[PDB]
Amino acid sequence: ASPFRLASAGEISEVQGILRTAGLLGPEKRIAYLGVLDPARGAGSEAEDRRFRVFIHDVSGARPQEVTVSVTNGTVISAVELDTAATGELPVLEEEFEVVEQLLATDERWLKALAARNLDVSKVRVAPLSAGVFEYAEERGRRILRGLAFVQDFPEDSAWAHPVDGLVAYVDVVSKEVTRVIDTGVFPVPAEHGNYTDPELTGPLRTTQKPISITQPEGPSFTVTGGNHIEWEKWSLDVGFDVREGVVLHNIAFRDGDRLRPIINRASIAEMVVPYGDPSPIRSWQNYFDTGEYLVGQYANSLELGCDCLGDITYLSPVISDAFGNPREIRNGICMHEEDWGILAKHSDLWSGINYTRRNRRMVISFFTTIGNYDYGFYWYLYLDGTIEFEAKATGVVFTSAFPEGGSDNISQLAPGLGAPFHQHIFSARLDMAIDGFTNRVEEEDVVRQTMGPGNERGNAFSRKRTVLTRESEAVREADARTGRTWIISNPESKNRLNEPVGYKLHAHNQPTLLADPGSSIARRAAFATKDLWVTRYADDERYPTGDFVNQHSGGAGLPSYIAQDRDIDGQDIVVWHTFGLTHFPRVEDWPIMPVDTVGFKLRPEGFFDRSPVLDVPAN
Amino acid sequence: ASPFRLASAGEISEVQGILRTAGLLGPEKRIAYLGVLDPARGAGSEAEDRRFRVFIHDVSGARPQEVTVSVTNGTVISAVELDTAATGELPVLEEEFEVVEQLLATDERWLKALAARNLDVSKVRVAPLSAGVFEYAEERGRRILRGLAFVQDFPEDSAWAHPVDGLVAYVDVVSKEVTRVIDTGVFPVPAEHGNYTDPELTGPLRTTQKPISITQPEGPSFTVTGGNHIEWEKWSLDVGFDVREGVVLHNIAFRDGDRLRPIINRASIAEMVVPYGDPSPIRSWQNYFDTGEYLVGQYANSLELGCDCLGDITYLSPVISDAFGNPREIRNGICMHEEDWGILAKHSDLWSGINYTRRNRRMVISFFTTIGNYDYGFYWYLYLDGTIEFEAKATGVVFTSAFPEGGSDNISQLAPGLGAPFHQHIFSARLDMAIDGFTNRVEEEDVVRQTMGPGNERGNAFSRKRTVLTRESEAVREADARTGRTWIISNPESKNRLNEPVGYKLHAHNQPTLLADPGSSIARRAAFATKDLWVTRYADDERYPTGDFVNQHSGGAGLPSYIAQDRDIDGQDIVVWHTFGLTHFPRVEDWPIMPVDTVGFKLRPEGFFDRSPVLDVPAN
Ligand SMILES: [Cu+2]
Ligand SMILES: [Cu+2]
Repeated sequence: ASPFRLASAGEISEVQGILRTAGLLGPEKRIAYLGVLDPARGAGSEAEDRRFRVFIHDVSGARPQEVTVSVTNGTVISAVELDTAATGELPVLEEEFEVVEQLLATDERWLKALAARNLDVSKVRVAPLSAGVFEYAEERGRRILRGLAFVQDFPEDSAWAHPVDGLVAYVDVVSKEVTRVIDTGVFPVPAEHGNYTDPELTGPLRTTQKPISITQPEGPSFTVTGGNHIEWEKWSLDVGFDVREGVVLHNIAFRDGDRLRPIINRASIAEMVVPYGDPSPIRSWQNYFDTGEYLVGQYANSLELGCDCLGDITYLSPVISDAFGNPREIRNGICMHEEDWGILAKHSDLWSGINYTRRNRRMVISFFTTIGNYDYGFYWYLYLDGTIEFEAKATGVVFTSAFPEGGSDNISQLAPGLGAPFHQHIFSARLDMAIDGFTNRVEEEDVVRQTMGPGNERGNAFSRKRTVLTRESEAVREADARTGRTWIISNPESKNRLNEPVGYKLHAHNQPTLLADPGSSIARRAAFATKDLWVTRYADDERYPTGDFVNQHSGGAGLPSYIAQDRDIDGQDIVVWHTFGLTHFPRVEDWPIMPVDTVGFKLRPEGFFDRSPVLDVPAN
Repeated sequence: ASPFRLASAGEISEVQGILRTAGLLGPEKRIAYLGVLDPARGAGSEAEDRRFRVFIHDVSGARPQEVTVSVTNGTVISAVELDTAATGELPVLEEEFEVVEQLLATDERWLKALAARNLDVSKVRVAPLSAGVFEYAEERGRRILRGLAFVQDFPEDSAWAHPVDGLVAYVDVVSKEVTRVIDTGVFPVPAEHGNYTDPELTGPLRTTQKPISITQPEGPSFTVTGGNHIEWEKWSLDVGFDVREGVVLHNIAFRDGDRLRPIINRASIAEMVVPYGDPSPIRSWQNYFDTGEYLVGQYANSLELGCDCLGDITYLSPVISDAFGNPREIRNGICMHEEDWGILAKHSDLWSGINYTRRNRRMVISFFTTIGNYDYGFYWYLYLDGTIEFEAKATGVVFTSAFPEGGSDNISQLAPGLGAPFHQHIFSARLDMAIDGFTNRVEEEDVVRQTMGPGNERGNAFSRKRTVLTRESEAVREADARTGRTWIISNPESKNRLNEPVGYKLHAHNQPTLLADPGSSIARRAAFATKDLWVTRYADDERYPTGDFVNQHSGGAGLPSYIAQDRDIDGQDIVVWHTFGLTHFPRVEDWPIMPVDTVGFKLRPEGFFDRSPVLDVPAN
């Protein structure tokens, strides 16, 4: 019944009928994206109208089309032919992951390049990599993919251990032809294998690890209704899933006494880019928008109990569309469970003689995706004390290259002759705020040091200052760890018992933002990544910080365009976009398969409640 | 057996006996500090020589003394009379905690101040607060404690809810004299109670929390030998305990193949200070060095199973000395256990068809202490991948004051008329490094952005630079989050298989450091807290960043003095001192009992291993 329920296989099937029927799904068509649109602002909109947005591709060459369909009425709301050169190409299709290798196979320039290196074409894997936008005017309006080669000695071999440097190719997936092949020279192909399941490399497996059993004899403390509505320790939300964004949280609210109080209307990772900092022409064009270009949701893994998610786990198997419009279920793609989180509050009082201790817990909603060599875990956490947190876990196999003789200032050595180009993993969390309602404002809070003198004779005083962001033109902020800079989202119309506007404080990890030169193509296409925080006025069509069609888009799209409307955000329906990421200088320890590293952010209540919201937790 | 074993009851009793025989522990004497000393560098000794250091206070007013005894040989190694006005007073005695209230109870000035506020003296508790060093000439050379009042309505009432602002008294705890009583005017004493166990405030307790059972069927994976020697998943270390520093980690090493490789010789929290930022004369002198002045270890709580420490826990019960030299055991004062830590590594490869997933775990060594209103948990973690991490958890009841009628720039309002002065909790981690041995050096590593142009035509390049700190004079460093600054400790004489010096990288949280004006008393007394990292050359007598005697001691000792020696630290036995802390602007959510907030740091291997050290970890 809920307008926020997950998409059912039946809804996907219907969309499919509409399209084909309207002559939109011919054998030359392929669904590049399909997802359900969220309900529109306003409760008066009684009786929901389930609508789905779709991006249609064409293997022949016909212009792609953005189509919106209504499943509640089985009709086509709109259908627009797209001029990709203007608004960007459609997301990469999984069925294209092989085309790059299959095309270069019959190309003489490539075969010549392989022959010179003595490499068997049957053993050469080619990664399907986003092209970006550079000095190649020919690529304008064309659907291109570049290819870097890796050698796979046998079917179970890890090709990443054998990168073929000094060589790169560009290909047109639609016209099925190789536009260019570049060979800057021969580099030795790293010989050592990186097969982490090979007893010769792993050595004798440990027998020292004793089991750790996590169980809930009485079942979980959270209830799941309507298929995806979660209720846990006063929290209330809907777990959604999009093929592009992945897990999306809707209507996060907290039951404070006798009232459900909203906090965040929608939270998601709206984009994630991996820019590389190797100036070599072979990879200098390398920037992967795992979310915008590849769609991380479609590659979500099926999580195995006891291996991926331990304890009492409640799963969700989201359904998505395949390239032809058929519904495909992602079995156990979302894990939901609660876990112990140490001490919550504790005090042994010297005067009252009372000794008090309480345990903390966190609700976990997660998924794990795979994009080529990378694997990312996306985790959302809800704590007893009202804290909301997001954590990304990066693992997988590092993208490799050859390690230059004489060293490198932009590549690190992992093994003999094997290198790993420096790069970053930058995320954008889109937080459609709703602190006690939609009337919100953001304030930048800095710690303020004070000078010794009148009114501060001992020079011990320190304070803080808050600056309201009133217009979008002044809502692009940078971090300042030195002054403990944070951002508070409050509701000027809703006050706590102390007559202070209720709010939530966003705590960033303050990691470095986009490092590329300001005039680079990536600085333009991933402008959101150059600043830590953006605040915009909510708009139904502003979904991603990079725009709807990221692939091969010239730039300036997304946030830079939105912010240009310079709209009022002081006590309005606003959205916070927080940029955060990891800057990776690969270590030897990252090879052959890297240990998880993490990054994220959290928001804690700031005068939201009238006192601690966990005084009613039992001693257990 | 091991020279790093915990002190035994017998050893403490022997120290007492030795001191008595030497005529240094008469009935007027009191032990303010007593701890075992670490063995001297190099096997300069044939057998073991357990030495203990003691600070002897004299209640009759005689000069205190610092003594070192060899319990092994039953001798006094050194004994020196202390001139406290010059080198500092001894740490506060637990037996002096009640003296402040008792003395003021019959003081005419104090009684008059209480009468003006219609407060019954029998219900007024007085907190025994360290005095620091300010403009009161008569305090120099005298053992002084300052007192702030809080009303307790009944035996089990939380006094912190009823602060008596506008009043402070100074007391000489030795001569039993009230030196000063300052009354700046009456303030309304907050009326609301802060009793978090009162049903009227907590409301009906939750019945929604289902149990989480954490057990280990075959017992833990770690072993304990020699009472405190731990061996877990290739890690090796000795867990010590000191009444001042609390838990101290000794000889942290990792078994890499057949060789036991040291990483850190000694790790501890060498100091922790709580500076307040309220310019009111009633609290502007407040700076609590919980470690240096109060000795946090002395107040470690006895941890209840399934409450403070969940799962299969192994406890250590350290023994310390009481005021008379008699051994006192802190039952179950240290918890040790291993806990699951999600995914360690994961990758689903598109070309090999191999799906790989491995889980992480961490060894936990912790204790929890209480000092007045505060309660802190100190946690050390050891991960499978080689990471070492420290985490401090701050909870308890916030220190209160009245909330001024017209608001305040240095105090937050928690309840009607109840305020909480701004303050910081700043820690100092002393890491006596030994990366693959004692020949170490520290480099400061910053990310380096590059300009678009020749050699970087696309402007995507980014690098990093490392600056070796060669002399102590150039080793006082500050954080730079924006540039991703970290510090690497390496061994220039020990290289990995790629011919690179092995090392570990310190990742700080980059929280604000000491905010006080540089000319303040606290800025000199806690000079260490003004900078994020300090590197010194090892010395037996350089143990605390604030020196041996912090109580009522001005500047003149500690890191600033040690650094003046400007010793060579480029490939020598060095010590890293990392400053990190929380800047607390109390929220309403922090009242009546505050939820845990955290801060810490970690060190990850950086080319220490020749490849991932967790390839030998089994499936489950
Ligand atoms: Cu990376
Ligand atoms: Cu605090």
